[PDB]
Amino acid sequence: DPLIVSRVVGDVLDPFNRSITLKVTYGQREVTNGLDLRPSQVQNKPRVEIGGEDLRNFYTLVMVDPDVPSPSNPHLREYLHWLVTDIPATTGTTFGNEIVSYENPSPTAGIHRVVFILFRQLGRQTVYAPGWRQNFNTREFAEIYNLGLPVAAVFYNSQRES
Repeated sequence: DPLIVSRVVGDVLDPFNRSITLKVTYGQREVTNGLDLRPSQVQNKPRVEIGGEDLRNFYTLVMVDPDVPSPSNPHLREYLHWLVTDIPATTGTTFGNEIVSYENPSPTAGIHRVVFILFRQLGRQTVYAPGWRQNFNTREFAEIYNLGLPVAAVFYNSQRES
C-alpha cells in the first residue's frame, strides 16, 4: 500500500480505513499516491473535492510536509502548508473555513512527501491556527480537535527542479 510503503502511515498517521473520497488536483493533474509533481506545478493551492457519508457531515483537510528540512534529518517535522475546516460533505475546500493559508512546497534537500489528510469532524467547531508552521503534529492536532483517525489521505513526492 503506497501509504505504508512510503511511511506516511508510520511517520504521520496511524493505520486507518479509507472511507471518504479525497481528490486533489493541480492544473490538469490529479494527485495519486507517490506521483511526482514539480514545485512549478504546486505554486498555488490545488482544487480539492471530497465525498462524505451524509450531507450533514463536515470534514477537515490538513496538508503537511513531514520531511523538513530533509527526509534524513526531519527535525522540523511536520511543516503545515494548509489547513481548511468545516468542509461540507460532497463539496471541497472553497466551501470550508481556511484556518491557515496555502503555502507552496518547494523542497531543496532530498525528496519530500507532501501529504493531504482528511478527517471527519463531530460537528462544526472552532480551530486555532498555530503561531508557526514548523513542528506541527497531525496526530496531536487530531487528538486536540476530536477528529479521530483519518478518513482519507493522499501524497505526492517533490524535489528541487532542474
